[PDB]
Amino acid sequence: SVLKTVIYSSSGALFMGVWNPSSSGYSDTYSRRIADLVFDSGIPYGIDGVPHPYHCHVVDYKSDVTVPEDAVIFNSTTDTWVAAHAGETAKTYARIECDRPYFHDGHKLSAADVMYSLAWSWEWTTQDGDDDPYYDASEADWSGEYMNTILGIKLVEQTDDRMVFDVYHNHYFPASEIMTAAYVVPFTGTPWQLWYAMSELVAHNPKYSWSESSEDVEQLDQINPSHAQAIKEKLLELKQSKPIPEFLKPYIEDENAATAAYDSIAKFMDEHNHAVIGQGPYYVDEYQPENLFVRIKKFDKWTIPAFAEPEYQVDPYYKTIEVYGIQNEDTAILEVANGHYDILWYPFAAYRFTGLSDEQRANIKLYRSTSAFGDIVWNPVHDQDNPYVITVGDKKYFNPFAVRKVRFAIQYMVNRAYITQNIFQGSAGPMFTPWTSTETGFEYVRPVVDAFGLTEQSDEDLAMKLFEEGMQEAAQELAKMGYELKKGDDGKWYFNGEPVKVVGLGRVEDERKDVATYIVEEVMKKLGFDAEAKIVDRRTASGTVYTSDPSSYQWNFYTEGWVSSSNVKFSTTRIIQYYSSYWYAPGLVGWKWTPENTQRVTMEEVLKFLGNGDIQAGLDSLGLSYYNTVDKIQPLLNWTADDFALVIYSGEANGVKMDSEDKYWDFNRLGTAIGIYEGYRTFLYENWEFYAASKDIEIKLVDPVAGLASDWAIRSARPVVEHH
Ligand code: NA
Ligand code: NA
Repeated sequence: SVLKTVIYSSSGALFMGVWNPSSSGYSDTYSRRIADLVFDSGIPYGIDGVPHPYHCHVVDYKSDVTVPEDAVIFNSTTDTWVAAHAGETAKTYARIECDRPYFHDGHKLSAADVMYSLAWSWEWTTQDGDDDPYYDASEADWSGEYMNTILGIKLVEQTDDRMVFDVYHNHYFPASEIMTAAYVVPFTGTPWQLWYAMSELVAHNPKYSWSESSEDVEQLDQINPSHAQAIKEKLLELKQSKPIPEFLKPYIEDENAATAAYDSIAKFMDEHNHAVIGQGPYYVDEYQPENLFVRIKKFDKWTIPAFAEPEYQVDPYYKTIEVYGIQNEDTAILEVANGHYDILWYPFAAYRFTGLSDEQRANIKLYRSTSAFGDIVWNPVHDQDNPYVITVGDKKYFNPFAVRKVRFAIQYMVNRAYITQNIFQGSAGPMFTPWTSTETGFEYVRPVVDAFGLTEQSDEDLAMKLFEEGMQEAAQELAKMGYELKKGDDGKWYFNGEPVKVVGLGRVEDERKDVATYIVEEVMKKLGFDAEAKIVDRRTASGTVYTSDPSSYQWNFYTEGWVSSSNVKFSTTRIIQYYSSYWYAPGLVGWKWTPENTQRVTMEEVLKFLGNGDIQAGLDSLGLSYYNTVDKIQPLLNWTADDFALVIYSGEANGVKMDSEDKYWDFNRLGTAIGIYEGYRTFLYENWEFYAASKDIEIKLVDPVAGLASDWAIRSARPVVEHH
């Protein structure tokens, strides 16, 4: 049985990210779609938007429990397990039971794989001395605060088919017990021996990075055949010199079996020309980058995970799944409509599904996608000693988007109705924050949008008034430092006698090229800048914006697209992902908009703007449930989006606890009010798109907002049986 699938590709690239188990791995929807069939989560999100038991389930949950002396964390200075938090109160205790699937090379997953995974996170998030080679600045930003909430873990028991763990942590999510009890999932998708080899390769070979790509640095990629060769060499070196790391010896049943797994892993890598080993239902059989082609095959040792509920007890039918990269949308659609491929595994706008015959339409079924959206990210980079200037070698540039009021003005300059009705031909809706109109939170953060008077039509008078104030303030501060910023008689801005230049990146694959053109011609040029749209593909955009330092100043804005692969009832990541300095700020690598690097908007400043000087009037504008008085807001007045990000994501920040649902929603509202005012991202639109699949395929589990991007769809796909 063969399933033929299409992923929309660029001319040269199927993937926009890399296959690696760090937090910098699987950044993109293209790799993640495939990876979510190769790897199983312990407690995955379901199509209803909450976590569900699968490989793992919660056996016991209590709050406010003493951490015992046999619950450990990994100390990265000594590389030893220490009960560093014994005697503290843990907000959360959870006993979690796991099954033990087989990895794709053939050996069974064990508690050593789980403990390696956690040690790796504790190790690579901390710089243990100024020259620690086992450190990644991106990983620290991604995961550091998460790892700080973990007070201790204990292996209670391991049998041939079960693992039991006691977990102690400080996360309490007030609207969901399972999100509280399963905040730390004692499970992993990668065999420790392979991860050990990758860690040793990245630590000691400057050519390889978990997170970074540049001229002499490649971000580690398990599907890259060349990367796989380097990983295999390191793996076979470690098998001889140090097969079992000291810290893992307490967690290994059998040192001979652990040593033999090195050979099992190497033999798989030899057969398949890659390093991708998971414990999911499909193994990666072959990658042909020159053909934009992937083959994955059903793993004959995979079984329905022990704790799957009935809806998720699906046994993936298809023995082989072929993935074809196709670079033209119309061609992709016609190939599925004419029956040459089974699933169009990337969604397109309604207007692309036009012109099909009654027969072509009868041959397909459509599944909605309403979980994708688009925004502009600005590069606000500047020198430590100068808020408005960036030094690149011998040249100094004025960065207009380092001025808060310039970024804020653009919220009102853009005409989102024009973008949605013209560029997306009516197949998108105006969007102002990171919640789409098909998410639970939409009406909870809407009052923030109304507090700012934001509409689908532009307000160019307000935007021009804010822009001109921002530039006047900038020109005056720069004058005191000996720099001249002046509007010429030609209506253009000059900095030290030269035109202010900005470069916008759009995307060759889709309507984002037209978004970039719109921003360059109808915003940048209208504000008096020399502006240019550079149109690039996935790989270039990823490498320029996300995996290299924005200090190079080689882009000023980028047309971002984001997609959820799952329905999510309660997001804990919107503020940290989009507004905070922790994650994409603007990219994952090098300079970010941290309070150490740049001045950051505070809650008080936004409340004063929204209330025309009166704090209470500002709070009233935001529809708050708990933090709705001057007296209650007092401890939050100096918070930045980073504080809101952290209290939502980790459960606590600066001693303030997220201990009610009212507070969760207020933190999102207040976080979003800062995010709009600060204007590092200008949200534009939510996309309304469609997946297509053969009428002869039944898909039982369809995510109502993510459609076929959810691995539950292809896990649940099977031939129609009919005798009509
Ligand atoms: Na370290
Ligand atoms: Na390195």
